Amino acid sequence: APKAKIVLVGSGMIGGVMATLIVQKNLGDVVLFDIVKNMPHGKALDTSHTNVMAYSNCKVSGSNTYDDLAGADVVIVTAGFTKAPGKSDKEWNRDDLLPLNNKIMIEIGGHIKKNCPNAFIIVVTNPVDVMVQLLHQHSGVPKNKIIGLGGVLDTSRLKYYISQKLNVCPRDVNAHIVGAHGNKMVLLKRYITVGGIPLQEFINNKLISDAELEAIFDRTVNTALEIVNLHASPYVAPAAAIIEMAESYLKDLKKVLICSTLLEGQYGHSDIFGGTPVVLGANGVEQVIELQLNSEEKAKFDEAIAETKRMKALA
Amino acid sequence: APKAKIVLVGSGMIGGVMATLIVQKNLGDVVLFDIVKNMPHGKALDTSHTNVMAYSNCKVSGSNTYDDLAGADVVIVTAGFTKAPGKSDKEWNRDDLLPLNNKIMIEIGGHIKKNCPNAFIIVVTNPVDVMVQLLHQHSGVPKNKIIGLGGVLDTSRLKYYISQKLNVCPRDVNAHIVGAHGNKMVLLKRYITVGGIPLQEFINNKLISDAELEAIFDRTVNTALEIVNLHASPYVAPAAAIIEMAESYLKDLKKVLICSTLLEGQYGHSDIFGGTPVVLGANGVEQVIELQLNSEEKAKFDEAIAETKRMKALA
Amino acid sequence: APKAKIVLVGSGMIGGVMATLIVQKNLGDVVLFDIVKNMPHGKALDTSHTNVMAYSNCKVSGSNTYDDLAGADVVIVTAGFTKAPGKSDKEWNRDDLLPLNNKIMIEIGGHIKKNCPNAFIIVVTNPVDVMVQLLHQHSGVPKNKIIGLGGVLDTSRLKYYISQKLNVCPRDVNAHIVGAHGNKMVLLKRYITVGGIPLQEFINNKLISDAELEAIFDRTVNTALEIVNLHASPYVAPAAAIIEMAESYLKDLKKVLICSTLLEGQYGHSDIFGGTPVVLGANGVEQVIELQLNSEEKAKFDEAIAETKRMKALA
Amino acid sequence: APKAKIVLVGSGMIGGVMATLIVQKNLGDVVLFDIVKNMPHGKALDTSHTNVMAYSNCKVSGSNTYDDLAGADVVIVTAGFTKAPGKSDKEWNRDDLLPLNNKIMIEIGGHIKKNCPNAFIIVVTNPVDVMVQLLHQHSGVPKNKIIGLGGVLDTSRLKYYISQKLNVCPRDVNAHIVGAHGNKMVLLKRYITVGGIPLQEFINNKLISDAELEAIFDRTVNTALEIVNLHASPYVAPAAAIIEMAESYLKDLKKVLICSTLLEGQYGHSDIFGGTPVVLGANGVEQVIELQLNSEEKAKFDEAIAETKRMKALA
Ligand SMILES: NC(=O)c1ccc[n+]([C@@H]2O[C@H](COP(=O)([O-])OP(=O)(O)OC[C@H]3O[C@@H](n4cnc5c(N)ncnc54)[C@H](O)[C@@H]3O)[C@@H](O)[C@H]2O)c1
Ligand SMILES: NC(=O)c1ccc[n+]([C@@H]2O[C@H](COP(=O)([O-])OP(=O)(O)OC[C@H]3O[C@@H](n4cnc5c(N)ncnc54)[C@H](O)[C@@H]3O)[C@@H](O)[C@H]2O)c1
Ligand SMILES: NC(=O)c1ccc[n+]([C@@H]2O[C@H](COP(=O)([O-])OP(=O)(O)OC[C@H]3O[C@@H](n4cnc5c(N)ncnc54)[C@H](O)[C@@H]3O)[C@@H](O)[C@H]2O)c1
Ligand SMILES: NC(=O)c1ccc[n+]([C@@H]2O[C@H](COP(=O)([O-])OP(=O)(O)OC[C@H]3O[C@@H](n4cnc5c(N)ncnc54)[C@H](O)[C@@H]3O)[C@@H](O)[C@H]2O)c1
Ligand SMILES: O=C(O)c1nonc1O
Ligand SMILES: O=C(O)c1nonc1O
Ligand SMILES: O=C(O)c1nonc1O
Ligand SMILES: O=C(O)c1nonc1O
Repeated sequence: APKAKIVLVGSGMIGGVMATLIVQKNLGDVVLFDIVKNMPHGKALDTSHTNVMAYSNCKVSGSNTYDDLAGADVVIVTAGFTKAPGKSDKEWNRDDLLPLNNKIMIEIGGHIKKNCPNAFIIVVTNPVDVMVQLLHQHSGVPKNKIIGLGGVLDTSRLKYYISQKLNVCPRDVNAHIVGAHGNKMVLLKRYITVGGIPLQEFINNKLISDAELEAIFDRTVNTALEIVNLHASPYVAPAAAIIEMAESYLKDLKKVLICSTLLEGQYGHSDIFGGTPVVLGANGVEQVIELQLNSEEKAKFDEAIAETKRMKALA
Repeated sequence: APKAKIVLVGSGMIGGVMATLIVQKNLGDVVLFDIVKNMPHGKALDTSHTNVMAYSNCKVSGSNTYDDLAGADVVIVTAGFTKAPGKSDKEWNRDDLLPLNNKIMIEIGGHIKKNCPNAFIIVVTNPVDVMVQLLHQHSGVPKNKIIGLGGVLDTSRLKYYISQKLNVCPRDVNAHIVGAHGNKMVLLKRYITVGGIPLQEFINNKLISDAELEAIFDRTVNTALEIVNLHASPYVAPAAAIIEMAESYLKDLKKVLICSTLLEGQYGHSDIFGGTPVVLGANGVEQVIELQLNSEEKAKFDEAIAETKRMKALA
Repeated sequence: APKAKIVLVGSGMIGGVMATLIVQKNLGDVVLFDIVKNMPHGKALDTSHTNVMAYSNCKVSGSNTYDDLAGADVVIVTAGFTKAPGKSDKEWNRDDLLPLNNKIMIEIGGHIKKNCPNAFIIVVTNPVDVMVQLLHQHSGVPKNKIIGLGGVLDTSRLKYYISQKLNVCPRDVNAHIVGAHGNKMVLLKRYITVGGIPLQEFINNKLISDAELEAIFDRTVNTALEIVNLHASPYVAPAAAIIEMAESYLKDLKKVLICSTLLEGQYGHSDIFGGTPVVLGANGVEQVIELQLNSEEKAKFDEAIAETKRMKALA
Repeated sequence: APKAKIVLVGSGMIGGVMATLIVQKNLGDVVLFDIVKNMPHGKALDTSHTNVMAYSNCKVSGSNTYDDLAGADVVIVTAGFTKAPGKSDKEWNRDDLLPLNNKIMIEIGGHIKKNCPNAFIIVVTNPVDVMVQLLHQHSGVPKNKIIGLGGVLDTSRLKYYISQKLNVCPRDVNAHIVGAHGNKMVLLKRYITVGGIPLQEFINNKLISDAELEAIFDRTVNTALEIVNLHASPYVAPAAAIIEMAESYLKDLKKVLICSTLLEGQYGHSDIFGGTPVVLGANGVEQVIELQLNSEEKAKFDEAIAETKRMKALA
């Protein structure tokens, strides 16, 4: 009333799962946009039939035309490369995507600025904390209207792994991973809870040990790499994380979700994007929540931001 | 496969909303049992038509026959009185329901023992922490197969009121209320989080004050009384809370939910039921979680348990 | 984005279930408006806590102030009486509500016209086919922006009863009941299908007989009366039916649903509202579907419309 | 209670979407089984994190070990090839998969017979009407416990395409495609309805023409081929169709769904599987519904069955 229009700029692995999930949730009409010919139209057609099974009413169309951005309510950018040519799976590193994806963000930004300057933008393309700011600069959208995917996805892993050990509902585990979405992501041990209870209580009771948690932290940081070596650059959980973010905006849920956002003094940082809990509602980023990090946590935060800053200089 | 059978022992205000919600969620076949003639059959018929609108397939039948408990997978007991004769709305107090409801629990217990000794039992009838133990004693069911409603409902209020001030998704507020479901319920300030973050951070930032929280605590404790004076003994939120509990069992969700359960040393208490976080899954109460309360919190816990113990002696 | 505002004009039995269902489905903010003091505020408070259990974010407020209609996206009118003074349950007849409810519709219409002339209106108050036109005349809203509840509720019953005999998913039974919501409702045997198959195939196969169907027709027509005599004027299924209608509008589902709507030549009738399949989407009544009734079916349709016309003359 | 175990025999494109959808719907624990090393473990890990975003509690594990079939409640077989070596996309034809997939079905059948003879089996591998019977013969399961995917998927397309022209909710279009899932699929014009109304009424009203319908029929038959040429062998809608079938079984929904099933005299055919509406509930295929086809429709049905019979002789 009228349905939201959601344009998926990039119709690859993540784009595909996102279109499926949007139809499942009847969230809005979908455009699968890509530079590749024919492919988005085929995925769109396939996906469109699921309206019947899903009891939904969302158009799904493929596109190779940038002007289809006009009318967009939400734009999700996954366009770009997943690996650098010449690198082995073992050497996969998000940083190496920088020179491959930077020009793509600039190009998409110009099209967003012209066609849908009032759209809410979610950036996924890596290295995401660099790409999101690049897209902000070139699209001209307000700071409350653009975020990057990171924390929802990283914490989904941490939360899940802990829930498996403790035999509780995965959603009942809460956790914060901040700073940047990459190898220096900051896993905040102090901010983990289980059913709202400090994880330390479960550690005291020998239900999960400090050593076990350390292994889970390492597993979390290395999850993307693990999946890349077993199969491919992850796409199912990324897609679900993105749609959770988009849905909070579309339905004014006001969920607290960790995303990459413009910092203006939080954690002592300005002029850069970094991962922190934000509240997402109808007005976009409605609140930026600054964790009251201790000195040691801040030092880790600084190390994460330093990586983003280093690559921004290279971009 | 085969559908669960859920018997609602008591088909009054809460029974009615529970049957509606069960059909909405397609959770299982429903029996609305009551001592009142005709009424449960009418509510059952009305509710049964919603299968069409809900895309569900749950039978809803009315009953005046205790043997319909046979085959029950889940039994929810709301049977009893909501107010004591002669009391004004202003003087409403759960304790006064004790002499009115005790015999009803004993009678229902015998029927459960005979007909569905393997059913999972949820007790709602007040005073609930007393009634749940009474029903445990008379039904003979295992300690992991019977709980009382309290904490999910009490915290729903605390969580909601805080979410309204902070402008966040209500589910993103987590909170613990323990001990007993009554005027001595223990509201644990230290165990409140918002998006997994300690509420104290929001207090430090002047987003919500200590005084505001105190008023919200008082409002929470007095919510039932407030609604009784405006309208009636609450039933919509109680129903939703109960169904959240029942659903966790039925679908093996392993949610952490605060319920009245048999204590065997937790908090220094045994031989009595009290409200504490538990994990509910296919095996019933799969874990009893003992909060590592400080000395002052424990003193409040003791005061709550003392009320249950006092009335148990009167029952 | 921004959330829809749904004003429930009338906060009685149907109003209450509607508020519960709106929160379950996170459809929009809710105002429970009534002339009765205190009651709507109590129901609103009770219902509001279910946001936690439902993972929703809908405000629920009570009101005694007509100006709260301002900003309404959807207005659902249930205000009025359910029985006439002096009538026994056995003599319950919707027609007798005419003199009791007519003035209420006129009053509400004026408030709608002043405060929310662009709102989509659903009329429930009986006799509904008369009341809906009355409200149309006094609210001044466009013909595509006001409908009356009838067919979704009447067919829910017919569909359900058949599904019980045939042991199929209730939603897989489709059926049409047209003309008016009252004792002359037209049950169109020819337009019944099961899994899209003509019911006649199942009759040919002796899975359900003509006599059985006749009994189901009588049961359907008399369902309200049956429930009134067992318990109360039905409210759970009415509520669900209404919310299915409101949801189709809000989410632009374009569902085909039988509702009371302004006829402009369909079935040979103009200047009156009658029950017929319509398509409900973001533009309100997007299509009025005229069944190609045979001569005998039309005669039944005419008899139904004649009752509406008779009472319109009495109103 | 306890959760269902769903084993996906084949973890390729359809397997992946099915695992995603199972977690979204919290339907049961999932095993992604494949002969390919590492791949299923990576997809399983990726998918498992979505439990957090989905509020679900389903294990997702990868496997290369046939014995993981033990304990299966539902087995979905997609194992096999999607195209024949040497064929161009333009020449794609399901029949050419026969010699590639027959041995795979025999092998899987033996493992099912040994490990989970009581599981409900859904066969997807093409040519499906041949493969499903092959799997029936080798698994030894009862006729009511094995079906093949076809009609739900084929009609999803027909229903959707019509809904796009008529501007109605796609689920409100009902349609039957029977016989076999291949180029001779039988599209039954007479059994199409829109909101339960015969499509002929909409044709009479010039809302959709006979010529338009003919083009939609051709488009439906050729949809797989169209998508193969634009992108790949379809997987999103197939997955959704399969999960709709599996869910009806798991939750005892009793939905009427067109699937390939053992014929024992229906349509004049025995000793072969063919597509027809069936009712799926807790007892598996609870009813086989025989459409009362006219002579001309039957001739088309016979042509479809003849293709299955021809390839069965070649298998
Ligand atoms: N932020 C995160 O947490 C996170 C998580 C996973 C993935 N990633 C990143 O997301 C990106 C997408 O991953 P994927 O798995 O979907 O990759 P993919 O290769 O399957 O899809 C990317 C698509 O982008 C398309 N593309 C290239 N240029 C384009 C342009 N100008 N406009 C539109 N489309 C264009 C490609 O043709 C391709 O189809 C990668 O950069 C990956 O590193 C980020
Ligand atoms: N634990 C909690 O958090 C909580 C919350 C709200 C309500 N309550 C309590 O729940 C109970 C029910 O509340 P309600 O609003 O549904 O009240 P209600 O009066 O609407 O319904 C109670 C029903 O119990 C029936 N009944 C009496 N004896 C019975 C028997 N032997 N077997 C079956 N039914 C019998 C009555 O006829 C009545 O229909 C009350 O005791 C109330 O105090 C507890
Ligand atoms: N169309 C249908 O299929 C259908 C189905 C069921 C009910 N009904 C009708 O719906 C109406 C409501 O039924 P219910 O069960 O909710 O009855 P109810 O008596 O529980 O509630 C009606 C409410 O309207 C209120 N009211 C009276 N005047 C008002 C005004 N000016 N503004 C706001 N509120 C006002 C009353 O105080 C009461 O709370 C009845 O007329 C009934 O016959 C119609
Ligand atoms: N019935 C239908 O309506 C319908 C619809 C679409 C697809 N299909 C068929 O479904 C099948 C699967 O399609 P897809 O898109 O998922 O193909 P896919 O190639 O992506 O996946 C098939 C998987 O089967 C695996 N496999 C091979 N032998 C195996 C074995 N012995 N055990 C377990 N796994 C084995 C392969 O390694 C591969 O991962 C194809 O035959 C296709 O024609 C049928
Ligand atoms: O973390 C991930 O899943 C990821 N996968 O590819 N790029 C990423 O950032
Ligand atoms: O807390 C409540 O809602 C309540 N209402 O009636 N009894 C109770 O315990
Ligand atoms: O049909 C009904 O349910 C009904 N109940 O009260 N009035 C009505 O129209
Ligand atoms: O119909 C289909 O989608 C299909 N795709 O690949 N094989 C099939 O049968």
